[PDB]
Amino acid sequence: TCPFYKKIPGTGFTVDAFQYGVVEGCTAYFLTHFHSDHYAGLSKHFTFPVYCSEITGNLLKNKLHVQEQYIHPLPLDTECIVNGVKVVLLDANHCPGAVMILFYLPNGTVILHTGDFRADPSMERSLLADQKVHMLYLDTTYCSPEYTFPSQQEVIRFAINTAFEAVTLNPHALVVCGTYSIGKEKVFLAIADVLGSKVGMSQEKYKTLQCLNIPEINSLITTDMCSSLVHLLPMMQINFKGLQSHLKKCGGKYNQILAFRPTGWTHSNKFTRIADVIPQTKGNISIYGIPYSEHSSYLEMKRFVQWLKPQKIIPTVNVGTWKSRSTMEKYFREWKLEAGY
Ligand code: NI
Repeated sequence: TCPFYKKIPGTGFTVDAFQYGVVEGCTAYFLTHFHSDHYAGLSKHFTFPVYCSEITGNLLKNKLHVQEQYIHPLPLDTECIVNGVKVVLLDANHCPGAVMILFYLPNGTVILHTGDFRADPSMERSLLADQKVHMLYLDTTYCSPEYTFPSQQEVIRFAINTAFEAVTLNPHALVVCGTYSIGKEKVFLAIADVLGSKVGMSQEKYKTLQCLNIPEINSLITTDMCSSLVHLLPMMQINFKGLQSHLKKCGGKYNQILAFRPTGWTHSNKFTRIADVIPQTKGNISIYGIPYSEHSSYLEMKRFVQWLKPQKIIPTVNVGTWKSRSTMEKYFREWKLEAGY
């Protein structure tokens, strides 16, 4: 049945709760972002209202074929009213169209649901700053001190340098980038831009990317694989057989692949700096696994919470095991003690 941590008390609302059937008491279903663990169960036959960002609404229409009468898109950073309750959508710094949700309850309680997010000090200057938050529903994916990762900017620098050097040395090398959901677009767009190429991809993926309000996107992506020296592939194909196979399909246009798998974390981060990352290589194929995270590091998360000072924290990730839960509660307490709330 729907877990408690997907229900907003004192409203008829749920968040990211589409795989339980009709939830008893729910009048409006919010969707934070277009990732399959969160939308799971939405389809063209869904007949209740769905409240979301404009980009997420483009995706439900065009990718899931949800009928339009049921899609309720809202602007960001704007006070809106849903079934009598003031709400605000905030940029989550996750994937395109991902939002955090502010609920202002009739009784005076204020609730922030982060969805999936990568905390950043820029959030400390939105509409969050203007009033107190009583309850925080927190994206705790990496809520343990071992999880340190570099800035997104440092990771893209590494990728752009590496790609530029490989193709300048061998103009017949192809760059391949793995993907399996929206998000991490800067990886493949930043590399394409340094090489003066478009990114070539499947028709399906191309459609997806046209949903995202990306400025100048027609100048950046294509379905013609021949014209382009950065290709996007299903992540599942980012290995030596999958890449040799793809190289065979290019018909002697290329003689080397450099591939990037943008992974979340990899325990190589507990020993190795970004400058000190190395590929797995076999013959004329090299694969780099790069720690491009769209979730908070442990330190980023801690700073955000110590700044916000919520009265109660409700974890939404890693809640399935008693040892995980108990470990997160002990950190929350350390954070509160350290800061005096
Ligand atoms: Ni996500």
